[PDB]
Amino acid sequence: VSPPPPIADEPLTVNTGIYLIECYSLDDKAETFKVNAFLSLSWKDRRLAFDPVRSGVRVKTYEPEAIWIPEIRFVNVENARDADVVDISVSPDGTVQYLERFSARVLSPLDFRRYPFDSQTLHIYLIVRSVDTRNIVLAVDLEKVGKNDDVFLTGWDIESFTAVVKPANFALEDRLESKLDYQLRISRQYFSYIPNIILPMLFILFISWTAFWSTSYEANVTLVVSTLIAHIAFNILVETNLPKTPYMTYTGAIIFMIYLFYFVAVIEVTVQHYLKVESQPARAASITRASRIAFPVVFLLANIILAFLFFG
Amino acid sequence: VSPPPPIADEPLTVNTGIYLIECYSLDDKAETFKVNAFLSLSWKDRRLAFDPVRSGVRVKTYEPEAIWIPEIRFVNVENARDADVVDISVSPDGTVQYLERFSARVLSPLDFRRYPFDSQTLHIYLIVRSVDTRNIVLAVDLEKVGKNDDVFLTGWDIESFTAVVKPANFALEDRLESKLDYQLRISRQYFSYIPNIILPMLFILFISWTAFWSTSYEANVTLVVSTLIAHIAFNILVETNLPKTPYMTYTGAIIFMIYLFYFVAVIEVTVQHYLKVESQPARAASITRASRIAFPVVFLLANIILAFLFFG
Amino acid sequence: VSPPPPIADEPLTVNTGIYLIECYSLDDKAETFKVNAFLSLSWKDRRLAFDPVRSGVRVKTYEPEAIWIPEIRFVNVENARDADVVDISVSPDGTVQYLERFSARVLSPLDFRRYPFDSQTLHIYLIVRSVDTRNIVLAVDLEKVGKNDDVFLTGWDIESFTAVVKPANFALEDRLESKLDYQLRISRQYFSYIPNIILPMLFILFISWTAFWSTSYEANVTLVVSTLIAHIAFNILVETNLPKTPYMTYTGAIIFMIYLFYFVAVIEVTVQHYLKVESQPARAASITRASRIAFPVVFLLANIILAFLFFG
Amino acid sequence: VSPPPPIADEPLTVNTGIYLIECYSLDDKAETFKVNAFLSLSWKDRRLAFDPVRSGVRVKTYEPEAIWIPEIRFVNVENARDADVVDISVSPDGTVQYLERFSARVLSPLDFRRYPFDSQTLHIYLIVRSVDTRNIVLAVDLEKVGKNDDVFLTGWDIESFTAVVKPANFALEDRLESKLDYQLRISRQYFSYIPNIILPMLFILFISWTAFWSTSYEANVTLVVSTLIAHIAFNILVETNLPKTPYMTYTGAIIFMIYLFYFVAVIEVTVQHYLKVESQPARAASITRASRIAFPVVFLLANIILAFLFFG
Amino acid sequence: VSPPPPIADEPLTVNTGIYLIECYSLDDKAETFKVNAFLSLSWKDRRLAFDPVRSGVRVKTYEPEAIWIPEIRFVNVENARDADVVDISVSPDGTVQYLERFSARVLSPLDFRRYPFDSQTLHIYLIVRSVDTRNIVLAVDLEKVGKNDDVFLTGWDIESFTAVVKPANFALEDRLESKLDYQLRISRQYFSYIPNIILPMLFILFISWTAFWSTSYEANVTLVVSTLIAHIAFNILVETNLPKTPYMTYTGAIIFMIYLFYFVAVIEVTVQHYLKVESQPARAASITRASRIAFPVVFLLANIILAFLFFG
Ligand SMILES: [Cl-]
Ligand SMILES: [Cl-]
Ligand SMILES: [Cl-]
Repeated sequence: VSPPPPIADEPLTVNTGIYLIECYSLDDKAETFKVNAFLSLSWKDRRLAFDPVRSGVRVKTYEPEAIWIPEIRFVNVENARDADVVDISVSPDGTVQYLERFSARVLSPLDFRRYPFDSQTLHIYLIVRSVDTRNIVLAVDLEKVGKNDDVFLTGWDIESFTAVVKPANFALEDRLESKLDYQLRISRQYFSYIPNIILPMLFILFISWTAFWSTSYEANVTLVVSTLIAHIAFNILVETNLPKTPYMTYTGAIIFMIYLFYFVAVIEVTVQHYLKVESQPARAASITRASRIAFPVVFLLANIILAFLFFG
Repeated sequence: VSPPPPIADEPLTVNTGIYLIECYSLDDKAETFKVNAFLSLSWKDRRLAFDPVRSGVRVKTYEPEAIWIPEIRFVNVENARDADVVDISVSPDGTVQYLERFSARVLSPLDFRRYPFDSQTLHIYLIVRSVDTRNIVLAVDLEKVGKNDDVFLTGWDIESFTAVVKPANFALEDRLESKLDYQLRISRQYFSYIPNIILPMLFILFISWTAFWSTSYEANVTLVVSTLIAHIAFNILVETNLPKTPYMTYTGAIIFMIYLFYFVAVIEVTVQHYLKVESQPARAASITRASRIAFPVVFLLANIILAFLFFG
Repeated sequence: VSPPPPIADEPLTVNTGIYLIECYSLDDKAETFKVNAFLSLSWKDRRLAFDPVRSGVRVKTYEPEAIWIPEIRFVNVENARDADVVDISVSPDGTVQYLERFSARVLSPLDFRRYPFDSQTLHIYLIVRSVDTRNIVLAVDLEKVGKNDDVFLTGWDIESFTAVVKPANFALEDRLESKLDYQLRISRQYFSYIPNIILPMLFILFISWTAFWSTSYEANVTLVVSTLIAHIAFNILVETNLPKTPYMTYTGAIIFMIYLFYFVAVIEVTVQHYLKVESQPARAASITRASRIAFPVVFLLANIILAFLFFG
Repeated sequence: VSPPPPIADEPLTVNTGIYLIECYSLDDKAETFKVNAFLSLSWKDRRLAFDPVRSGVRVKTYEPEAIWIPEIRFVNVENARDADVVDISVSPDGTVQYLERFSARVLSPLDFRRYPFDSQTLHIYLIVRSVDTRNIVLAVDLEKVGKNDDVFLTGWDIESFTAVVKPANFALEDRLESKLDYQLRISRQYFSYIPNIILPMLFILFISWTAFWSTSYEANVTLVVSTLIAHIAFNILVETNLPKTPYMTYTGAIIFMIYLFYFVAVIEVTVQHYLKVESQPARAASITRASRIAFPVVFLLANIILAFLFFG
Repeated sequence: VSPPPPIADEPLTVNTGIYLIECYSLDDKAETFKVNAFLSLSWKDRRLAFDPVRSGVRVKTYEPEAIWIPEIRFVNVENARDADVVDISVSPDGTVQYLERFSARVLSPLDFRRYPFDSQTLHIYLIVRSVDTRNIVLAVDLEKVGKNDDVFLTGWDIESFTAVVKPANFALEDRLESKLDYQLRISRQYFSYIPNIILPMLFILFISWTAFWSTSYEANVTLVVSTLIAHIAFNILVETNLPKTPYMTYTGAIIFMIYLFYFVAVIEVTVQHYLKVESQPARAASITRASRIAFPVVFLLANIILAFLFFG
């Protein structure tokens, strides 16, 4: 009904804590995920002190109405959280214990520079706005922060869930506010990507490379163009999931390199046929024999260079 | 309004029960399903005891307000359930009968190691938190647990719906809680998968294999590469439904094996043509006649080995 | 406020009636549909009688939440209906007149054994739970059941909308309930399926068959395999709309028959080429001449047999 | 409050009017579309003098819970509209003015015959609730009805916005005595559809038709069959724009005719090759020379006939 | 409570201000985006004037229902905003400071011409309800308006966020002529588009154009038609991210020109083969040498003309 008046000027410290229950629906395109957890609060209020001997009880229970509760809201959320108070208890000295279960959808950017083998950090921000009669700051209760063992994200491994102890005090709208930061660290499960994506593309490229052992123009044209169509289909399948980014990713570079290799192979086949028609088989044979070794070596060198550029 | 005081130290026992009406919308990728069922509660409150002879009634009817109802919550739900109270009846001795109907969306992990022929178990968890003056524990009333005869799931067969009698008692947030487990066991209907997926792939593979009785290079290239394109299309269609898993499944292994077989067939065709160009027809004929027998036997052996590995 | 007391022991009879307005969003995959209709009720309450000569000039109209209203619920609904009362009135003798409007999503199983030419029946259930002091049973008012001339589904033909007069009673949750059944009978409009699906498949099959008049191996391979690819694409397009069933459907049987025919055609072409290359042209010519007539007659006989099996 | 008392047996002529603001999200699969528009009811309330003092010439401003607002309902809506009152200004003379913004999802039939060149109409039905006072009849005020002239509905250009007074077609037990019908004429901008769809198919068809100037049977087969595959792929591409319509359409008829023409072209190629290999080159030359003129003329005549059939 | 009387004859000036917090969910079909921001208002009054003689420098926090607060509504929002009144403070001089956090989705038109390199402007319109007692003048406080500099609108980079004053220009207006316009300017990030789309199309087109250096009719036909199929597949890939735009676009014009070029190439190949068969190799060689130069130059000139036409 009214914030607790201070002694002279001291700030009011609120101890927080989040305990995860469920996290799910991590969207790569929209960069959002859904959470379901607890929220714990604690502060000091001398107006609610009591005598245990005379009252005969050691703990009091209050309804959320007719009692002062600080307004704490999240920053990076789509809407207000769906809250329902669980318990409120008061110690004889005046300490208030608060508990609540909520659910919300959080906004957090992602980095896809190493998309198949990347790790991400997810942030949840809590903020409290100071009242004009009292300054309020936040604190972290490390004993009440954690997660259940049944929590799971489909396709991700959860590593740690911590909080930054130092709040960030800044002045906004002619008022001072404090902000905490909870970080959830995850890594992507990349096992399924290898046999489903990587190896078939290598097989198709190797199949297309068999045009350097034949001298029939029509068969080479058929092989190369059909393998190109298959590559286009696989590119459609791959890009159906990865969103557009303003920077260069590993997978996009690999795909562009494959396209360039297909173009160069078509050029080589055309040159060989054109030379063969002119009754100059020696040059065509030399070019074909050179290309047979040239293509895989350059492919492996380029792959090594890209792997060092993006991961080293 | 206030929990019933204990006699000396006995905990409060609450008897539960869930009766299924409708279960539907099982999503494989999201690993969720929706429910619609009854919830029943019963406990003892001596403060509401009366004498049935004088009062003229054997059962008193109360509203949800002005009576203490324990807080029962589901653990693995995305949002708090939508429920409406049906009836509350009070026995003369003090036993309270409670009933409601709810609907909720449940999160449950799934196992896809035998995806076409797999069986799943779905879990529903009920929890209760102890108040500062009384401890509450849960119990199972076997006479009020069951499912309707009209319950159906699209694509699944429902086998049983039971509950583990023994609850789990543990401490969370400096309070004691009790949790129950309700298990729904289902198995997938795999009839539609055979003629829609399995047989056409075998037919396409045999059409690909038919190229060992020919000697024209262009025809062999056309057959093998076009069958590869058809296999790619079928693989994309299949993968559009099965989600990504951190382990290896049966279908993925089969698909990878088919890709490997196609690659080996392309290699064999190229080798035969190259040998025939160099004026060594006998070696090409021997290789072709050997491959004619080699391919199906190896395919059958690999299928048997995989079947034993995944199901035995 | 309270159920009317019985005279000696008789139950209470409530007569209902549903007037349809809109039915739409009939989904084959989810087996659900949305409805939009009115609802009318009536019952006898001797505690509300009055004398029209003196109590007032006439009878008037009132607002909701004014009189004891029986609570009726739908059984097969995903969520509780969204309603809004529109009118209510009382009779001089004591009987009460009630009305409202609702909208709900209904779950109902479907049968696809004759998918192109199938007819379905949709069920809607109303139930009432008896209170401990009075028994309530449901009745059908035939004069208030019907559908608007503006009721229409997209692609379906509505035939009738009746209600089974006889209710079904059973003891559920230690109480007696009465249930009513409303049946909506519809039929599918199959004309659009002929030129969109059926005829292109026949044209492609005939194009595949046209290869029995040529002796060039490469041309036959091209024709047959490319037509197979086209069939695969068309089949994917078709199957992207028909859900999986534990039984066999007409369309699936036809598609599997088409696949088998393609396999046999490939085998015949390979056999003809193999016989031709071994200096036995007469046998290949005889086989081709026989197949020219063999294929269409077998196709027609198989189609007739399937048509008799699935509709006889 | 209470509705105005009767004075001189004059019916309350509630003059309605809909001021469109936003029409958007036209969904065709369910015949649903949202509308964000204004409203204005201008009934006469002279008797309930709202401070007609001359010195109080200022227009009296009221809140929703200040005066009697008539209760009107929509018939073809999903759920109740979101009534957001803007302002209720009443002049001291007695004339009232009302303004609100509502959002609703409207069920209106959509006809997709003549799909590229269709002019659709949208219907909104209003009904007012009866009151204890004299009969309430809905009336149309031409100054109130209008639109913002800044509609963001892309793909359509709005012709006009009018209204027609009609009776109801429901259970008319001296109720539903006035149902207003509003009509929103719209037309589809068809210019982009020509380059987006029509011309590429004609180019593909002509590419197929180039085979009548060639003699190579393999080249003709490759041309026609690969052109058919391209046509199927382009149909797949087209299907993403059109809605799912279970009835005959001009575009579908065009597609079917294109399939038929492909079939006839394949037949002609086969006949030409058969005659040429049976050594009657004169007849083959005559047929292939006649086809060059026969095909385009028949195609154009069929197009003209179909256009006349489908456009009166 | 009522607005302060115009004793000083001063129309009430209410300085506004919006501070963006989160912007997300930009939609290209419904033309809708969601926002989270602060609504800061600062008007003046004569009542609630205090003196620091006794109370000192004391900020007086009042209740949302105790004092008068002006009513402000958005013009182009789907539903009303979700208000969370944060703080109300009154200065002894009479200045009243009001703050609120809201969430709402905004309707704003989009122009998708010059699609890969386009810019957009998002508009928010604020209006204030008028009262008879005194006028309300809306101003802009340049210190309150701003953004969080950490907005994660994916796919775009934000340029600026300012405001201006415009008249309402509404046909139903009475006294609202002080609307405000908040303009958010964004630009699409087009870097990934080049390697993802543009270069593969050029490679495919050049592979198609390699057919002017050959004389094999079958090889030329295979090259051109397979390249056309690949182009159709790549158009299918491109259509996934392209908005469904019912008017002309730069990308659409480019794609149409590509189709036209494919058609012309097919015609040229047919002409060359016809001349070679009719024994005019000089003319055939002249045409095939001219085409090698003609095609790229005409393509570049058409690209330049189209770019000038679409980009001023
Ligand atoms: Cl919040
Ligand atoms: Cl719950
Ligand atoms: Cl209900």
